[PDB]
Amino acid sequence: MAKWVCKICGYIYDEDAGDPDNGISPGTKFEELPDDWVCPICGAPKSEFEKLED
Repeated sequence: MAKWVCKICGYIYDEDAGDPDNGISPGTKFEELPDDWVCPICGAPKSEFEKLED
């Protein structure tokens, strides 16, 4: 699945891994994350992520 980078800190949201410690099971697409989900490292909102693809 896709990877998304936080433009603030460099954390990678990997859809294959999810974010289970913050309530997100593996295989959750970025677009399916709750509107209130934030970067687990720096707290950046979803707006600050960019998908890693051309």
